[PDB]
Amino acid sequence: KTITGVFNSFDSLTWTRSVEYVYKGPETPTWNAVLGWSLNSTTADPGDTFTLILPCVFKFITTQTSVDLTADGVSYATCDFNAGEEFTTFSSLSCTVNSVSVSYARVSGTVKLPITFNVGGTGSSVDLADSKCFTAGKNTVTFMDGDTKISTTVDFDASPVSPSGYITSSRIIPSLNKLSSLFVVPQCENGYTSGIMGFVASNGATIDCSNVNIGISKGLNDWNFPVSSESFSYTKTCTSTSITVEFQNVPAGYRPFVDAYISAENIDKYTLTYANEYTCENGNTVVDPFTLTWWWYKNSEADSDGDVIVV
Repeated sequence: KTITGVFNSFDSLTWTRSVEYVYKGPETPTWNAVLGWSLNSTTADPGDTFTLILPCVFKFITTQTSVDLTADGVSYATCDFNAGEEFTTFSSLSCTVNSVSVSYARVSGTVKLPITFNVGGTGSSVDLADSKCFTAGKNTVTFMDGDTKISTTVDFDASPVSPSGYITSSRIIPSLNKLSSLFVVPQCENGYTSGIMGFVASNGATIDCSNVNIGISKGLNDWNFPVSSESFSYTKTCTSTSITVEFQNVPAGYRPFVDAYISAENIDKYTLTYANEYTCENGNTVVDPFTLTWWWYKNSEADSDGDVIVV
């Protein structure tokens, strides 16, 4: 049978600082969610199943496939991780009650889930939906076990990057062994005449042309991600080494952007070179190419200018 109500509290949600990760953004590893759970042998049998839904969670920051609900050395249930990634706007746990050698009546404990949230990152439908999950500052984070909600408050820092410049972001998609990578053109408040946007991959990275998004977004959210993806006039060329989009007239209030999946499999880091040209309406063409090295993990540690770490 299916049981509900096993996870019965959301005790704390805290960010663990690494050497390479500096601000407490929603997508920055690692947020740890500590939940309270309990089981009662009169209402749950070994092999009964239960699920926990984690809206707006992109993935679990672990290599393990499962985590156990344990107390005082004993494993009372095992929960498989099912990350949302670019498949769903939520993640979940699928859990089963375990058989045990010593019988128990009622037991309870806590479990810690290492996660990052999805507040956007590409023009995909999942990312555009989750770009509206949270705002900078105080938010309530809720998970659901059957029909019951368990909640805590959190404070998320907004991006320290100014929204009006170019934006770049790279995020690992662990189940695909790929990353997504995003580039948003600098802001032309009164619209664009034309521009060229995109990136060429080098130093171990290739672009997956089957998984690209090109759009204009009506502004960006608090972490500078696209919040919509409307139609516009452009032409594009995508190869395994380069994606380039040349666009014409974009209206005031919109920001053109391009993202694609990147494979960068046996390396600590890869390089993207961004063309970055744009012409604002009644302005002159700006040509401002730049290069970034994206590190899978770092490793340097926490360096600066041109060196950025993936989330």
